Order: sequence, then structure tokens, then C-alpha cells
Amino acid sequence: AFAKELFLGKIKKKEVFPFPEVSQDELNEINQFLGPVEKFFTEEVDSRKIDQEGKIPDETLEKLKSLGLFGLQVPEEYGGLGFSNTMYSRLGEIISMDGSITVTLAAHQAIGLKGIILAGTEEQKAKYLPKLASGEHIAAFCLTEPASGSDAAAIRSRATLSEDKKHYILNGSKVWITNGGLANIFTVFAKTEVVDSDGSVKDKITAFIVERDFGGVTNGKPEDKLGIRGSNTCEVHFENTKIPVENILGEVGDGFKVAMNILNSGRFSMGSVVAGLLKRLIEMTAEYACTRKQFNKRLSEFGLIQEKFALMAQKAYVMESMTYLTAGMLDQPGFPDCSIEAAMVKVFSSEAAWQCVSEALQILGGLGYTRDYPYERILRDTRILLIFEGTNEILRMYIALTGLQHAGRILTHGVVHPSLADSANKFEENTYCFGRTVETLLLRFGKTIMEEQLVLKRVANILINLYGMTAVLSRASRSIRIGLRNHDHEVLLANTFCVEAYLQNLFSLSQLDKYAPENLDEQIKKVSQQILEKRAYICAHPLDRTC
Amino acid sequence: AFAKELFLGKIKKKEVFPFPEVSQDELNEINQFLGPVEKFFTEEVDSRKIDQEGKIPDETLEKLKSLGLFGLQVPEEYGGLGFSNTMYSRLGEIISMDGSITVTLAAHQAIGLKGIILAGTEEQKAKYLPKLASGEHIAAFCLTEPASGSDAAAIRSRATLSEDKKHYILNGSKVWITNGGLANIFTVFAKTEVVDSDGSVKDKITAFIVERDFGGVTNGKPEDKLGIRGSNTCEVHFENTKIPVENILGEVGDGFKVAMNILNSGRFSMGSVVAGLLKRLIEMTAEYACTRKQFNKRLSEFGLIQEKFALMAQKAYVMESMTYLTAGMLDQPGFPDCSIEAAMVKVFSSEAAWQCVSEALQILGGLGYTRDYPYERILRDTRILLIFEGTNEILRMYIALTGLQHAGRILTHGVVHPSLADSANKFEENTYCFGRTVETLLLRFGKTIMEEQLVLKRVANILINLYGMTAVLSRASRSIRIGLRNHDHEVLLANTFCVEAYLQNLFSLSQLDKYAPENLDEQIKKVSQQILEKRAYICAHPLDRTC
Ligand SMILES: Cc1cc2nc3c(=O)[nH]c(=O)nc-3n(C[C@H](O)[C@H](O)[C@H](O)COP(=O)(O)OP(=O)(O)OC[C@H]3O[C@@H](n4cnc5c(N)ncnc54)[C@H](O)[C@@H]3O)c2cc1C
Ligand SMILES: Cc1cc2nc3c(=O)[nH]c(=O)nc-3n(C[C@H](O)[C@H](O)[C@H](O)COP(=O)(O)OP(=O)(O)OC[C@H]3O[C@@H](n4cnc5c(N)ncnc54)[C@H](O)[C@@H]3O)c2cc1C
Repeated sequence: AFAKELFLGKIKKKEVFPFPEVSQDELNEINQFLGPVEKFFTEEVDSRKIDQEGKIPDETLEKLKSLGLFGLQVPEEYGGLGFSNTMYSRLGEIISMDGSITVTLAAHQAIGLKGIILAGTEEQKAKYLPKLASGEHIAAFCLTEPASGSDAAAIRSRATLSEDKKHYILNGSKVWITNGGLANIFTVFAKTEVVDSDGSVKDKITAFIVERDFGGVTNGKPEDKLGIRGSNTCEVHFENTKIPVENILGEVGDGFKVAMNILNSGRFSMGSVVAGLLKRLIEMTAEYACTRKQFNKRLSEFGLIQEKFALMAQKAYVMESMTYLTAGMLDQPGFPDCSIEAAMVKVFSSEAAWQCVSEALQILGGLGYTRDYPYERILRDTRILLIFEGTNEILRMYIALTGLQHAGRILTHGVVHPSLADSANKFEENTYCFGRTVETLLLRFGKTIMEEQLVLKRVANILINLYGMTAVLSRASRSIRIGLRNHDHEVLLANTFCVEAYLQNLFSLSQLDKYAPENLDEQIKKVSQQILEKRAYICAHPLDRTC
Repeated sequence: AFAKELFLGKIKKKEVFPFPEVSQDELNEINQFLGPVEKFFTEEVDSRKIDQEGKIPDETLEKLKSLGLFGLQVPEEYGGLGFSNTMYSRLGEIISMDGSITVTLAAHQAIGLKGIILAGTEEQKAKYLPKLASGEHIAAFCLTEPASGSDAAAIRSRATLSEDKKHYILNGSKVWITNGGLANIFTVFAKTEVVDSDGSVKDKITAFIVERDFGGVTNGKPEDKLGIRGSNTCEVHFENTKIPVENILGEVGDGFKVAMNILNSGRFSMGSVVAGLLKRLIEMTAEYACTRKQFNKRLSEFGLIQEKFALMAQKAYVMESMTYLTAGMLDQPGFPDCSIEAAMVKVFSSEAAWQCVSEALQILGGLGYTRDYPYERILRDTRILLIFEGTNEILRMYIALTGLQHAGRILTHGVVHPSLADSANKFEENTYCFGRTVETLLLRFGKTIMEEQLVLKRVANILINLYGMTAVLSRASRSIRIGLRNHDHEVLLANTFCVEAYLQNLFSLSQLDKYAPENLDEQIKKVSQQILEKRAYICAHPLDRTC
């Protein structure tokens, strides 16, 4: 991957900078495909009715099955469409208009049946995948226990062999699974004892493809969510579940690798989702500011709405750069390992989504707060993307933790257009200084870097900014060389983000020094310790007096 | 006030560093009153049922009337409680828990009947205030029309003087008037022709105390609000309203000044309302931060949760400093024009509220997004504070130019405790250079500063941070000298805020120079104007290519 090489202080030239280019025929045929898709979301989708009622209408879901979006990444031989990673991102740019169905389909494709394709047996593939991609079967990714979440190694669901050793018995419950109410196939992750030459009785996690027809799998009442009322998040209890031995992934005991790959192979497309959302915002607020008058003038002439529009456009553009570069590096021959960059795209998309949606509702003022306008649904559904597919704080570790281990093992520019000359120099300076800082950080902490949960956050921020800046440089250089329309606008959108990210990175890199007077790590530690040991607020009220 | 002297480069040390101190008898009286108030709010209020149903129950509102809480800033002779400013903030900290009720009370007290006390006559006061503060009459502040929330100098409500000289006739419609559904007294603001010696027929803004019993005033259907569903925000229509000639504030032709003075006196309370929220959150999450297991450890042992808790505590402490210093400035003899400070505290409180509520729901992760937990209600209700009593976006103009206009006319440190030495050494610096910058602006921009609103926003940020830093310095110095419990915790919070605000203000001041390459005023302007002319996102997809 490109991210893993950032820590060593080297930038892989002749790579990333040539932006992924798609030939004409795929683009033409996918416009022919998106015709009906865009039409169907525009006419037949009643977003307000779905959000208010909280139940997806049967006709809409049936038509969605008919268009076959359930198998976008499924290979053609198994009834899928075989769209590449880039094409999935392009279709996800427009799939996000509803807001509720996007989560259901991300659960069905990105994570749900991803396990069968990644590590399932060929017989299991032929048995299940053609029916899953057709839409009759829906996959739900059951991983979390009521007292679980991150660090799923500690699951309390027991699966054990039977006397005849011909079928497994499973008993457990799962709490937060998207589309668990209607799903007919679950990728349950449970625990089972394993025996080896040492005679050990260690317990290891294993996967299980479980149907609702096996019996003993029961569903509870759907949980009344805040924003995406369309999704059907439920409770599943497995009591006395009988599983034939053929329903297992890889080999018994290797559940951690499958779980990690499933989580790490489906977070880049989300980055495009937000981008599409932001487009809709600038398709609805821009107009309003034109039909509303203040200071005897239209709203658009004020500089303080102009800066908000520029910020929204900058976030959308940088987000598109991230998503499409990441989806273009996954289409190379083989199986490249670019799980970090999907995390970068996910984190940046969530942050920019929250900031820009808050600002957009602010521009509409008091009018946007009511439900007559649809800005409620956008704000409520934008929140979940920070929670969805793992929290941002975990991915802040994953970007730093996994990359630094690769960095630790090793220790133990005429490509951009002349118009963007300053951005290349700033990117080179940031990469060099950041490499030196990471080298010093690994030298000083050594192996104790795990507990420095604050340092990893700053390193993750710097890495996300560097990846954003380099993706934007690559996209702008392509747009200039091809001579695409409005190339000066995209040059300005590149330079603004380059200056902003350079300032932020220079701030973050400065406070990662041994003798930095601005290093505010101990103060936060002490204060947080005080509140956490008291478990309430500390400071007494100003009114009270004690001589 | 203290803020107006900041731009000249001089610190009003006598006014703000000796922190306001309440006498023992007054403190005993206020605790005696909060006793029953805290009991009633804790045991009787059913926040979830009010939020879900959207209608305030009759019994709880009647009990609130029995407590006589609708009037507390009312003078004691007019049935009021005669509470001072600091007592209002302290009782706001308590009433902040419900969320729906605080909006109704702010509409009744801070804005609604504030006009009668500020500019009403003795006869009008004796006629209306005793019934208003009793609870059987509620005042609603009608200022906005379908197309006029800001710049009220452009209202289209027509009030004309009848030929008999004894009645005014009023016709108009108002939108987004808090508690307009049940209010029986309106401070309607309209326009009426005025005749002078010059023979002009110009229209001037006038106020009108209007009763529902007059006739021709109709209530529309309540707006279906997003979060604060308890408060009844409705539509009020004035069709042929007859107004007796004695219901005018001040004199005919001074409605704009009365409106401005009403608005500029009720924005410090919600500086501490958020405190009465955030402290509760720092408790409500803290329990959850110790009753869940991850990585085999309590979440409180992680760095990120520690950082979030310290941030929440810091914001709560700074808002306490701002609100109580501002409430102590007002209680001095006379009524100094502290219009800047109230707006400043409001905007800082709103920003910190949004940030901290986002972080707090993030800590609870997937459980917080559920409607069962009360974190959903807090997130939905915290939105209004970026809108209510006018948006915080325009309140960044009063803070920006009300001092510059004051500074324009003029141009045409042993009090702090030694422990907080270096922080004070920063504060003076963060003022001194700042003053120079301001005066340089008054040269370079001449009188054109109004239109270049980005500079105004930057100056607003610098001033807000300076006031926050000086307020926390003064409060921490008082707490050290008196010897309150956990004073070292207060010192740590004060030092953290001083360093953070100094960094942010140095960044803001560094980019206000002409020869600073950190300036983005021109590029943002160009990008925003391009987008606004295009009416939508102008940049195209990267998949599309041109031969
Ligand atoms: C729950 C609620 C409570 C309310 N309470 C009150 C109340 O107590 N009193 C009251 O008077 N109104 C109140 N309002 C009305 C509110 O202030 C809005 O003005 C109203 O909803 C309609 O105004 P608008 O959308 O036309 O505002 P606009 O000003 O048209 O909104 C456009 C946005 O552009 C920006 N902007 C506007 N003018 C300027 C400028 N000159 N310079 C720079 N930026 C600018 C601001 O961000 C503004 O929000 C309330 C509204 C709601 C929803
Ligand atoms: C809509 C939705 C969709 C979901 N989809 C899935 C899914 O596809 N797959 C799945 O497995 N689960 C999924 N979940 C479950 C979710 O990931 C968690 O299991 C759930 O929030 C349970 O609470 P928690 O363990 O995250 O508690 P939390 O306290 O929220 O745990 C995560 C948070 O705790 C802190 N934290 C945790 N670990 C660390 C650490 N090592 N270092 C620092 N801080 C840390 C951080 O603040 C982090 O944000 C979903 C949940 C929801 C609501």
C-alpha cells in the first residue's frame, strides 16, 4: 500500500500520482446501467415516508432486487455483476440519496456476504452466493455480544462438537447487527475448543454460516434507532443451533483473520457516500440563499456564507480524491493490502460529513430545524456514519498501530503540474519531517507505544492529512493534463486544502517533541484521572464560599 | 464594559479580576429557593414523556406557576421575585435539565416581558407585570416575518393611526415566535408612518403590547420541531387588530432601539445553561465509563476517553467563568452596556455545547444512538442553541464591530496569583499585539471593515478567546486566594485553557497581516463565487474524461 511507505519517509513515485483511469466502454455501459438506477431512486423512492414510518415498503425492496444492486461486487459466474472497486464507489456516489437503504445495502454487500467471497469454500459459494446476490437471501454480520464491541476476541457464545462429530452445536446471542431482522443467512462468530499435539484445550473463534431454517435462531423486537429508521436492526438469539460441519470458513480456529479482513475490506466506499450527500446539500442550500434577502441583498453576497460554501466544496473534492484513488489502487492485479487507506477514507468522510452537515443546517437557519424541510433527516442520518462500521477512535488506532508495526520491522518530483509547484514542495517537506518524527518516536518509546493513546491520534491525523493532500495533488494533475473543464476551479480547490493541511500538520508535528512547551499530555492525564476517580464534576460552584 | 476596552490595548483590571462574590445571606436565600426547585425538577418532571408527546402536561406547568418561576427578574413589588443576575444564572443551571421547559422560560423571562421592564411606562407595568409574573399571562416576542429574521429594519407589518386618534389598526403575520400558541401578551413590532416638521411621511418601527382579547389575532398550527417538541412555537396572524393608544413603548419611532436593547440583555443565561447540561453528561457517561469492559480494562484507562472527559470538563469550567463574571458585571450599580459580553458568552457556550455533546454521544458509541438512552434527546435539543435568540453567526458581528465602532471614535499585573504566572504573561501579550492589529486594521481598511466579514469573524474569535482566558484566570485566582476545595484541579483547567487559547489566538493573529501567505480570503471568495454562479457543484467526476 501507499500508506505503509509514508512512515519510512519515502513517497512511491510512478504510483498514486498517475490517477486511475477507466476506459471508455465501461463508463458508457455503466451510464446505461445508472440510467434506470438514477430514475428509480428519483421517482419511486419516498425518503420522507420511509423515515417517518420506519419500515421499507415491499415494492421498493422488490424493485431494488430487480435492478440487482445486491450483487455489485459478486462475480458474474455466481449471479453477480462483477463490478470493480472503482465502479462500486461510483455507484455509491448516487446510492446515498435515500439515506436508509444505503446502510442496508452496505450491510448486505460490503460486510455481510464479503466473508463467503473472501474465504468461503467453493461448494459453499455455489450453495449460497447465487441466491444471496439475487436478493432472496440477505447476509447479516453477527460479531458483537451485549457486553462486547471493539476487541471481539472476548465473545461469550459457545460452539462445541457433538458426540458423532458430524454437526456443531451453537448457543449465543448478538446485539447490534444491521438488517438482522430479515436476514436469512448469518456469518456468526463464536468460540470453540481446539485440540493439538500439545493436548491443550485453548478456545479459538470460528465462523459459521447459519440459516434461519436450522431452527433455534429467534429474532426480537427491532431497536428504535434515532436517524435511519429504514434499517431493521434487531436482536438474534441462537439457542441449540445445529450447524453441519461444512459451514466453516478457512480452518477451525482462524476466525480472527476472517473477521479482520471482513472489517478491513469494506470502508472505502463509505467515503464516496458522504460526497454524494454533500452534493445534494449544495444543490439545495445554494438555491435558498438566492431566494432569501438580507441587508437588502441576497444571502450569497455575504462573505460568511461564501466561506461555508467553499468549505463544503473543499470537503467534497478532497473526499472524492480519497475515495477514487483508494478504489483505483484496489483494482490492480492480485490482492493488494490497502486496508489502512480505507480507514483513512472512512474517518475523513465521517468528520467532514458531520462538520459540513452542521454548517449547511446553520445556513438555512431556523427554517432548517423543522421537519417540513428534509434537513432533519440528513443531520440525523449523518451522525451514524461515525458510529457505523467501527468507531472513528478505533480506526485512529488502526491507521497508526498497524502501520507503525510495519515501520518498526524495517528499522529493526517532476510529476505534478507547474501550477501546483508549491503544493509538491509542501508535501515533500511534510513527508520528510513526518518520517523523521516517526523514526524518533520509534527510537524513544520502542515497544511501549501501545499505551500512548494520545500520540497515535496525532500520528493518525497527520497521516490522514498527508494522504488527502497527495490524493488531491494527483487528481488536480490529472485534471490539468487531460484539460478537463473547470480545471482552474479544481486547482484552487487543491491549493486551499494544501495550505490548510500544511498548517494543521505543522501544528501537529511541532507538539510531538521531547522539549515542546505546548505538549499538553500530562495535564489531560491528570485532569481526566481526577474526574474519573471522582466519576463526577470536581470544581465547586462559584457562588459557594469557604473561608 | 470590559470588552470595549480590549481593542484599545488596555485591560480593565479593576472590573473583572476581583471576581464577584455573593454575600452569605443572599447565598443562604438562593440555596433555600433552589431546594424545592431541584426537588420538583428531579421528582416530578418526566422529560421523556414530554419530549415524545410534544405537549407540556397541564399539571407540571401548573405546579411551575405555583412556584412562581415565570417571573424572577421582575421587580419584587410587581409580584416578581426580584432575583439579581447571578441568581438567574444559578437557577438556569438547575432549569437546564428539562430542555423543553428552559426554552419556554427563556421566552417568558429573558425576551418576552423584558420589554415592559426595560422601556414600558409605570401604568403599563402596574397593569400587566403583576399578572405576567403570576403565571396566568405569557409574553411572546413577535419580531420576525416570513422574510425577516435578521435586519428587523425591514418588517412589512402595517400599523396605521386611525382618524379618531384613539386606536391604532394593525395587520401583519409573524413566524417562529416562541410560545406563541398560548401567550396572551405579544410585544408586536410593526411599522407606522410618522410626520414631522419637514413634512416627511417616512415609516418608523414601533412596538405594541397586544392582548388576545382584543380580537383579530389568530393562532396557527404548531410547527413540528425537531428536538424541543415541548415548546409550542406557532403561527400568529394579525387581522384588523385594534390597539389602544397607550400601548406603545418609548415613543413612536424608536421600535428598532427597543428591539435591540431587548435582544442585547438575555444572552448570558444560556452561557451557563450548557454548563448545567455538560456537568450532568460528565456524570452520566462517567458511570458508563466504569461499568463496561474492553481490552480486559475499564474504558476510563484509555487515552482517548481521558482526553474527551478533560475536554468536556474544560468547556464546562470556562463557561462557568464567562457566565458568572458577566452576571457579576451587570449586578454592579447602574446598568453598564455589557451587550458584547452576553453575546460572546452565548456563542462560546453554543459552540462548546455542540462539540461536547458530539463527543459524549461518541463515548457511548452505538448505545448512545439508540432512542432508549437519554443521549438522543440531548443531542437533538442542543441544536437549537446555535439558532435560538438569533443565530450565533450574526452574533459574531456585534462582538466584531460594536467594539470597532467604539474603537473607531477614540482613534479618530500583580492581581493574578503567582501560580498562574506564565499564563498571565501570555494573556497580556495576547492583548497587547492584538490591539496593534486592530488599530492597523482601522488604518488599512479605513471604513470598509463592515463588508470584509471574514476579518470580522477572525476578530470575533480572538476576542472570545481573550475573554475566556481572562475569565478563567480571574476565577482560578479567586479560588486559590479563598482556598476552595480541589483548587489545584481548577489551576490545571485554567492553565490548559490559557495555553490552548493562546495557541489559537496566535494562529488567528498571524494570518490577519497583508504579507502573510496564510491568508485565504481571496481564494475562498473566488471559489465561493464560482460555485454560487454555477448553482451547484461545478467539478465533474474523475471517471469522465475528455479526449
Ligand atoms: C426554535 C426557534 C426559535 C426562534 N426564536 C426567535 C426569537 O426569540 N427571536 C427572533 O427574533 N427570532 C427567533 N427565531 C427566528 C430566527 O431568528 C430566524 O430568523 C427565522 O427562523 C427565519 O430567519 P431567516 O431564516 O430568514 O434568517 P436568515 O438571516 O435569512 O438566515 C440566513 C443565514 O445567513 C447568515 N446571515 C444572515 N444575515 C447575515 C449578515 N448580515 N451577515 C452575515 N451573515 C448573515 C446567518 O447564518 C443566517 O442564519 C426563532 C426560530 C426558531 C426555529
Ligand atoms: C448502526 C450500528 C451498526 C453496527 N455495525 C456493526 C458491524 O457491522 N459490525 C460490528 O462488529 N459491530 C457493529 N456495531 C456494533 C458496534 O461496533 C459496537 O459493538 C457497539 O457500539 C457496542 O458498544 P462499544 O463496545 O462500541 O462501546 P464503546 O464505548 O462505544 O466502544 C468504542 C469506543 O470506546 C472507546 N474505545 C474502545 N476501545 C478503545 C481503545 N482500544 N482505545 C481507545 N479508545 C477505545 C472509543 O471512544 C470508541 O469510540 C454496530 C452498531 C451500530 C449502532
